Amino acid sequence: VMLPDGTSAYTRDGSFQVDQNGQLVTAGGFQVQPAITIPANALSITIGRDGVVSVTQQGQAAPVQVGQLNLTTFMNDTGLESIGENLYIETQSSGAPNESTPGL
Amino acid sequence: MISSLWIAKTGLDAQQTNMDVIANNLANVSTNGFKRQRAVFEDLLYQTIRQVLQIGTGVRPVATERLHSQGNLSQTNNSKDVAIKGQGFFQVMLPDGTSAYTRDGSFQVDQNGQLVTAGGFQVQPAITIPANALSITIGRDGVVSVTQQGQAAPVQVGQLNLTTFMNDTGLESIGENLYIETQSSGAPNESTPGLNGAGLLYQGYVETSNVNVAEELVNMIQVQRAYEINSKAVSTTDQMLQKLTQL
Amino acid sequence: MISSLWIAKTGLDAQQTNMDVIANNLANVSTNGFKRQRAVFEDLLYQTIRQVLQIGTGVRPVATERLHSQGNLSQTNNSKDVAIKGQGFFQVMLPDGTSAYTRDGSFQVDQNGQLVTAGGFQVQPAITIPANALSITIGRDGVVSVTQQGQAAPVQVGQLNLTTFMNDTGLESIGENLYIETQSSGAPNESTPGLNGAGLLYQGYVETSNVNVAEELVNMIQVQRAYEINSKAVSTTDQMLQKLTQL
Amino acid sequence: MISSLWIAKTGLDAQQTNMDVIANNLANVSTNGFKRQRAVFEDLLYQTIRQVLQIGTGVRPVATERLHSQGNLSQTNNSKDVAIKGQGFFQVMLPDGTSAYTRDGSFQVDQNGQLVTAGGFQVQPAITIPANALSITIGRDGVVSVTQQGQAAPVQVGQLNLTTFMNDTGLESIGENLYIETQSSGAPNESTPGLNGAGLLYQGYVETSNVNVAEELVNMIQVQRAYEINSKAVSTTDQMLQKLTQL
Repeated sequence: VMLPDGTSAYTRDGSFQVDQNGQLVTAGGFQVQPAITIPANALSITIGRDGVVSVTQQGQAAPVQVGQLNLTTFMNDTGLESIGENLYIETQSSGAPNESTPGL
Repeated sequence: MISSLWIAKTGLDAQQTNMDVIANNLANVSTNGFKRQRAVFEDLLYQTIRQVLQIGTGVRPVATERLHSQGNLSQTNNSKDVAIKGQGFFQVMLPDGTSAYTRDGSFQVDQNGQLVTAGGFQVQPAITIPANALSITIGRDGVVSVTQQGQAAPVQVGQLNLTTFMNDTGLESIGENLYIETQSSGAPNESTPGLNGAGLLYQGYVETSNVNVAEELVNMIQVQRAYEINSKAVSTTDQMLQKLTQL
Repeated sequence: MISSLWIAKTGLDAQQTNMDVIANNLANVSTNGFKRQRAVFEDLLYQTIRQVLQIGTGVRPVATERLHSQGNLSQTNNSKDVAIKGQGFFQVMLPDGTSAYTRDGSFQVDQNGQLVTAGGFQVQPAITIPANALSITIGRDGVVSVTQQGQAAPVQVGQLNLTTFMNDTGLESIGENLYIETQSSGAPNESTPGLNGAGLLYQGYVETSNVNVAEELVNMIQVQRAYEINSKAVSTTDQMLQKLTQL
Repeated sequence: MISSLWIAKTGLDAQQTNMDVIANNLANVSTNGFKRQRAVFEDLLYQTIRQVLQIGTGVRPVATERLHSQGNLSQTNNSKDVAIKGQGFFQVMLPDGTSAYTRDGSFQVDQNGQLVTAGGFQVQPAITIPANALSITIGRDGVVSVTQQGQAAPVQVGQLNLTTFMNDTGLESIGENLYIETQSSGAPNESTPGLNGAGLLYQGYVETSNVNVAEELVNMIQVQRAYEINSKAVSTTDQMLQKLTQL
């Protein structure tokens, strides 16, 4: 997820929101990486298991993939440090990041 | 919790309304020209979370739906009794000036010699009833061809047409087997009796209710049983409630 | 600790959701053409530490899974009642212009003489209903071969086909026993009734719910019992908690 | 601390007031022309600290809200019993000179031959009751067209109109199913019965309460259960209190 200063962030979170301007954020306004615009006519939110934000909009009877998300892996998560409200960023001992496809 | 609460609530009121519907649908035998109603249980919107992970809501009765069928009829043999073979509805004036519609076989005279029905409800169109009119030989299509004293002729003292509509479910019983034109009732058309869906005049007879009882007695029994099964569901819900408020 | 906490939590919500599922699955009797749902308890990923030293997680209900079976049916004997022997779904227009699908036996006329259902929901394809159409002799495959007044012929005033799909689990009840095509619903095909999985028109009748109650009453009893056993597990957990916070 | 104290307090008094509301709403069966009340739980102002970091307050019942629906009615067959089909309220004089409103089917005569109700509460407008008035043939719109001894005519010995208002929730029961005009009651209008929302006179009958019991019995059970759950919340609060005053 993107910190509002432009830097990235890492977590294990289950609470995400929308801003005023219809983007996908989390934790009360912390944007995701990659960013996803949230419409208003998107009635159901059918999320795929690997980032497929396949929502169904009003008048659109289809799981419209309005976003794709990958999962970042590292090499030594002991180097990752909690940087405020269960967030993490890449440090020296954290390992190398790799936003691979979820499930592998 | 609240889920089982509202689910038991809507099953309770659905079965209660079904019980009241069949209860009012069994007591209306010998109601003249009557068409009986019945509720239809139907769901509500379901709530899908993921492509299929749904929630599901609704057992609701939508409305009581009429059954426009000619019921039983009796051979009464009176000139003030007229049934209608088939369809076609009567047209009578309410005393406030408005019209009315029915399937009636009981019409009277007032003090002032007009043709009324149901104890003073005038017909449409109005007919004046004399006293020397000995026999009442009614034509099949409204020809009130009575024979007066000293007048050996079927003197047509009135002509009547039958009003037809487009959706009689929209017609509503407005008090003592009367009907008036509503929005969903259809467009009125007082066509000649015998055509455009209108029947003919059967002088001597009445129409009555289309109430089948033993089928709806089975419906009464099964709605009582489902009411008790909803009560069993409430009992299990409250047993979990009391065992968990023990916890 | 947190282990027993979340385990008691997921057993609690699994049994609660099961109770709500069977509770909503008992109140939906006399819902027309209805196919009932049921949840399936399933685990999650286990967590092996060494080749076999595992952890084990999950008791989760996945989703409520429909049972597409023809339930009970009643002999109603009305021309506005049509059941379907076997399979094949209706196709009716929602008033916003979209389509709808059902297994319905209750259709009406509007004010303006079109064929609608459920209190003003037009059919697909649309059919205009006259007033002089005396008898309604419906063919088995959509042939609305009514006979009008002065027209001694089964005048086909409408033709109807039946829509078939590929996975009716994807179809979702969208309000008062209606369905629309979804992603997992399959591809629609309004084939001729009587072929390609489509049934025929049984004029006079309705379909209803496939709700078996006494089996699901045993399911209600055992889900109440397992809810109480999960409550016993919570009681033992909190007894250890209070005896250890005494320690 | 004080947070859980007041929260448990307002949940306690909300559930207590709900219990008293449904308790008084179950004992009022056979109250004539009665419209039943119910409370509505509603929050208070929330307290946001930062754009969203709120506090949140309120579970309050606002007020008991009436349900102006025609309940059950009984066929009593007495000339001193008059029901009203539909709406429209009576107008009777309180003995201090003020007016009153009701839906009553029980009226009497005093010692001095006036028309009163409920054991001496005069009507509006007042009607003198003779002794030679043998039959009481009441018109549907206030026409007290009785027939006196030696007078073979429906002598109209009184005319009555029906008072309508604008918001009957503002009307308050002022003692033994009476009502008077309040601020929120609306503007009175004693229009002719049968028009402007007024019904007609059904001589022989009474109106009664719109009390549905089994639904409100489920409401009694669930309010008792939520009262016990609020008691469980108080128990956990005081357990933390005693374990921390141990600390």
